Amino acid sequence: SAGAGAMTIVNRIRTDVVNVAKSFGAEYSEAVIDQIFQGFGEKFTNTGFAIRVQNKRNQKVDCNIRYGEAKENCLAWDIARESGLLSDQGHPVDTLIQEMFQAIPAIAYGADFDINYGLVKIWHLPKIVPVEEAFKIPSLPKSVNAHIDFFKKYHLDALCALTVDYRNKSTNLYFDAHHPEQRTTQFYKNILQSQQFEVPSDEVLEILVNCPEIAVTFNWSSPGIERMCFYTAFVNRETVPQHINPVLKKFAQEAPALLDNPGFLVGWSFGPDKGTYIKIDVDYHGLVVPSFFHMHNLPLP
Ligand SMILES: CC(C)=CCSP(=O)(O)OP(=O)(O)O
Repeated sequence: SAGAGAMTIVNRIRTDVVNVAKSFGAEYSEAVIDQIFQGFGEKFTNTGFAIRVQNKRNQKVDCNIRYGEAKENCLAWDIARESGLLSDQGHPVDTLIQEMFQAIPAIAYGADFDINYGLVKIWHLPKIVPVEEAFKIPSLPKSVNAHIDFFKKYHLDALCALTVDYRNKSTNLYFDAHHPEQRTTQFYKNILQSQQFEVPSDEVLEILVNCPEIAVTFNWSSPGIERMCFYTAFVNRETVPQHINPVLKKFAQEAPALLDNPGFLVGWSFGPDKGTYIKIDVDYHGLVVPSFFHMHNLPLP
């Protein structure tokens, strides 16, 4: 029963994470997994936890695990620091999450882990605030401020989260996609073509019009948007658009959850052409999807 029968919730989680990774051919490191769970296993059992797979072009599927909780302080940072998961790089990322929590009150935070790497991100979730609140933050890439006109033009006025990617050396600003123009396929064409990104099929455009959340990625090495992502939730296995892509089908049908019918969150990423790929998270305990609708002032579907 090393991995079966009666077991703690945390051990069930670990076993499920490894099974997913093996099934999708994701790489992982046993030492990294152990290191993550020593620090964070208890959080994973009691809060909004998700397992993600994503399929970047010309590489293996990546398997991530992640959680969030409604605490005002960035509890992940002290945990990751003591676990040895978060070393200073001599870089703006090093102080960025601390600056985010200083500059804007959080109502929640989270952390994200690639099981082949360690801690990849920490999230800051304020209440929805004007995007200009982010310009207070010292270490934000200069590109962010430079996109003020872009944000206004595409109704990216309502900031709903921030993140720091320690691995990629980037930061995402997340927006509440409230504006009725964001219910039209033309919006998505236009925002993508504004950055010279790949425009997806009409089929996919028709899915994007339900997107409540738009992420925009910025970095310190270039003046432009690195990639953007449109997030859409589905309240059960069957409603995921399994026909769009085999990873969506397989994950929807096979992803483990401790709850008997989980929902999913799908991110549709686009970049130059790479940055164009799909991310899918299983709502392992069933907390994440309701919370996603609630945070965007949407009734649950
Ligand atoms: C759970 C929600 C609504 C957003 C999470 S941010 P993310 O993991 O998709 O960020 P990246 O893929 O690292 O850009």
